[PDB]
Amino acid sequence: SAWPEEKNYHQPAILNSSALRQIAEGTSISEMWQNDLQPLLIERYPGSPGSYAARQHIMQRIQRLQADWVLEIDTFLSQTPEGERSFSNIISTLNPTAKRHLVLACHYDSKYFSHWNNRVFVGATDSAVPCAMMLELARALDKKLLSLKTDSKPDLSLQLIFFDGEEAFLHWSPQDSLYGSRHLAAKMASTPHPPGARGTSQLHGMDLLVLLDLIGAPNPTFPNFFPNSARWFERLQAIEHELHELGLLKDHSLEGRYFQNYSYGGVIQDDHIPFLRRGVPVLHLIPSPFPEVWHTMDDNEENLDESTIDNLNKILQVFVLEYLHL
Ligand SMILES: Cn1cnnc1C1CCN(c2ncccc2-c2ccc(F)nc2)CC1
Ligand SMILES: [Co+2]
Repeated sequence: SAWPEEKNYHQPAILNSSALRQIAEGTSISEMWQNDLQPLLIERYPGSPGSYAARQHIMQRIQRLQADWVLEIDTFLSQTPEGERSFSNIISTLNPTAKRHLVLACHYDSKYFSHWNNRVFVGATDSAVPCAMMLELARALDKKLLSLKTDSKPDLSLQLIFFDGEEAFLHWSPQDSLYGSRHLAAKMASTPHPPGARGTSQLHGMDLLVLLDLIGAPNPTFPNFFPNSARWFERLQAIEHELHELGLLKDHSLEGRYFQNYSYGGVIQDDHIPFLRRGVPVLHLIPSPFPEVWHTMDDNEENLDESTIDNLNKILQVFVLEYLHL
């Protein structure tokens, strides 16, 4: 069976003008700010009070949606620099037994830092905002998504991952990093899918991994990293332009735009690595450069850009709708 190949040929359903208008009007940046983003701007390294609440906040937010979301906690112990630690990835699937899933993901953990001048690192852009935008997407699209509960469709739904312990504890290295991802990846790699199949694993299931990281500084530039996924990048470029055209953005210029058609110099380590090395198509939505306030106490809410997150919300939402033909 050649269904793992279905993703290679899969095409989008290009929304038309008024559709795009209606998506734009559908997402409230401020609803998100207050309810999605704000609660997560807390110290939330693994095992911390913040961790448990962060995790509880996310499931609270999803559980309140009507689309038949299936939540699931990948909790595991692993050795670390600071000694043994419990990690818990949050997965959220619509239609889990569907062969194919588009997958959005980020990291809910934050990096550890000593309380330099009674200040606390909350990792705004890194990646509380990614988390919020995902949860906003989940909301903004509830009605539309609820239809994926019902002959004439590809066997494809949506999945959200929120990886834990992405961040390094001490020195970033193969073994002090990507704790959450490394584990789930290996688990998926060996979990048969669909249940009772020969050969094909849950990783065959991931049509595409869309990984949001370090998002919320103004004027981010995303490079196109992956050739094997460069066509979806192009859709993102198109959608950005389209909405700009219809004037459905706020404070945006084509000269100062987000998705640039250039490649990237080095190779960026993130949650996608364990997936990508197993031949998942990845779409790495991480800005190059990173925000100024990267791994600083300045990575705070004072320093996010309201308009930038909102615009991206609009872009990412259209992308996903088109990807799912909704
Ligand atoms: C993806 N992400 C989110 N927050 N920080 C990151 C990256 C992870 C990969 N990075 C590294 N790559 C190679 C060697 C070291 C690092 C690194 C990671 C964390 C840190 F504090 N300092 C360096 C840069 C920061
Ligand atoms: Co970081």
